[PDB]
Amino acid sequence: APFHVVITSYQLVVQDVKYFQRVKWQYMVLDEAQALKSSSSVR
DNA sequence: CGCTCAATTGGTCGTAGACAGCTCTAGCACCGCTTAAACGCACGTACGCGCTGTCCCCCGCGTTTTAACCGCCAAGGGGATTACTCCCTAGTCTCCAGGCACGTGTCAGATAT
Repeated sequence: APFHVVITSYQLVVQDVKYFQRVKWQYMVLDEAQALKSSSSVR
């Protein structure tokens, strides 16, 4: 891949997923993952 | 009375902006197909208030010759243009900052599975 690691936040990712899925990743890093505690969330 | 001169209108180079074919997505009302409502085209059937020539005087018109006026002649002097002089605010673009909308929040206290 031409550029390696991308830095993001949950408010962007829940809208931008359609763009991010245009590129594959080897590994996912998910920081303060308690942001995902609600399975009811759109996030 | 047709030149020389001081300036554009128009021509060639430039450079990146503003198109229009992708390159698909995926949301949706268009197209297909029966179902079903009710009135459109059909249409008698009542009988008419536009037009056809009598009788009689009204309005428009031609003619006439005054005399006001528009088209025109030239000049009058002050205010719009052509151009220089200088002062500011229109646009750039910036960061600040806040209303509308979306979303997680959460857990409470009002309602029901």
